[PDB]
Amino acid sequence: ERDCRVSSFRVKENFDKARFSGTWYAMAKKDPEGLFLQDNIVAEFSVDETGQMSATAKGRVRLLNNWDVCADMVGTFTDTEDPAKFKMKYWGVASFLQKGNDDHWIVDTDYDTYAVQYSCRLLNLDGTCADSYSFVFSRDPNGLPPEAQKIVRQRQEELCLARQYRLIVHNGYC
Ligand SMILES: CCCCCCCCCCCCCCCC(=O)O
Ligand SMILES: [Cl-]
Ligand SMILES: [Cl-]
Repeated sequence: ERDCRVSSFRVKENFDKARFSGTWYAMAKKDPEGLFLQDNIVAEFSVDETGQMSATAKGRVRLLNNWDVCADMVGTFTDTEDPAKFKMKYWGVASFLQKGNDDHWIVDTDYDTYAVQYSCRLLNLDGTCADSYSFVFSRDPNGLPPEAQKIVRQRQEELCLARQYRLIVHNGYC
């Protein structure tokens, strides 16, 4: 009976790009089809004077045949009418790395502790998402405090994803 229509999902009110800048460690991920970033995922968010948000990311990716590489990715965000919803153009510093353009929603954050991100790449005909991914980010690479963990779990459930996350390990591979 819970609403899993993407159009129903709440996102961060009055999202503040400047407060969001800096280092975010991925603690958990819900994978999309043909997943790219595997683990050791660390993102760096910036804003320029124009107010344009951008980011970089490091992480182990596993090209099939069991070949691991540390991908180095770049993203630039185009604003929409909702301050928490963006279009993210992304590519790798190496051109053979995956490129594309995904929706990028900041579903919730408190800026200094946790963030929950969401992207629906493709809708179902009933408004639910056919192909989604989601990152949970922490400022501390050792994980979230209990109060933040509990908030995040609630958001995960609201996105209809709470059963579908896996933990992201950080072991200095990159
Ligand atoms: C959304 C993650 C951090 C945002 C920074 C964007 C920098 C480019 C990272 C590309 C993410 C594309 C891969 C996401 C889906 C996946 O990993 O399977
Ligand atoms: Cl709990
Ligand atoms: Cl669960």
